[PDB]
Amino acid sequence: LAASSLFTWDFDALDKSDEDLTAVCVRVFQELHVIEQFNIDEKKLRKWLQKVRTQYNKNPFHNWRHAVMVLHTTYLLLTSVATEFITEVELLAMLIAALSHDLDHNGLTNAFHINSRSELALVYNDQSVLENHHSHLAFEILLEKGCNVVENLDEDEFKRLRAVIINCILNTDMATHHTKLSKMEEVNRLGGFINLAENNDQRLFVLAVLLHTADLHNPIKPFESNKRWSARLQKEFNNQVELEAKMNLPSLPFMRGNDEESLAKGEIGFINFVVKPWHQQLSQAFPKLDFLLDTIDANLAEWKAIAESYRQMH
Ligand SMILES: [Mg+2]
Ligand SMILES: [Zn+2]
Repeated sequence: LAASSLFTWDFDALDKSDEDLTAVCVRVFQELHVIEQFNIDEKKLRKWLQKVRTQYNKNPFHNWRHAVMVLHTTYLLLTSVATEFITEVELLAMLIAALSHDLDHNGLTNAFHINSRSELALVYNDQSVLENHHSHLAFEILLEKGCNVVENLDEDEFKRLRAVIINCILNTDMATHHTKLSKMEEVNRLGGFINLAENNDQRLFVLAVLLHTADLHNPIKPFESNKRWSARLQKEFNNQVELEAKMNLPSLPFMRGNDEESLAKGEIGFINFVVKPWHQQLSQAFPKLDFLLDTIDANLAEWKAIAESYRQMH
């Protein structure tokens, strides 16, 4: 399949088999030339892709297909916006970070770990509990001898690659969303990003911004994809509500809704207060991405129509 046919904005891993998903991940490494750049052993790349997939759990949303969605979307974002400042090391780092960013997720939020006083919350002092666990596991898999995709990087390259993987995964925590939004507003106020290839700190910030954008792939896909994934996330929220009840823990109110009306109500709130203001800042810094505002508006209108037919049939 041609690259411009596989690498489009309508891709959804939901409709693919495990065999095809492994193939899609390989193609992403092929097209970005990171294999020949760092002499990646394809036996270790295939073993790493296998251990990452099996290290994901079978949740409705936070599963291996979500990780492939994030990688594929990250491929599109970097290809469209970052090809003229991202380094070869950072490009490989973003591939490992996208695929590993939700390793061992169990469908439970950080708040669950903090409220339940879980082992993970104790180890990580309630700070970005899930994301710290994902990143830690990412290197435990990556640094097994038979999976060392980055075995040929020298000392300084691996230090940069590791710092990029850590920072990007940690910044998928929604608790740092508004931190990155405020920095993004300040960047757009003085004209946008300049000399990104000279500024390793701000370029790393851009990468974190892009991985976070790719993580929120539901409102920027066709509405059929948006609906299926959002409903799978809603199932995780309702599942956590049930578990929190059995444990006699407090539950957040928006996780209790379990029908189509409350699903549309919630996604309209998520788009209007998280995704759309985010992509309005992203589009200013990167005008090549403002076509996603049209996808977000299209899905928003489609969600508003559903919530309208429920207002009517009172
Ligand atoms: Mg996550
Ligand atoms: Zn994620």
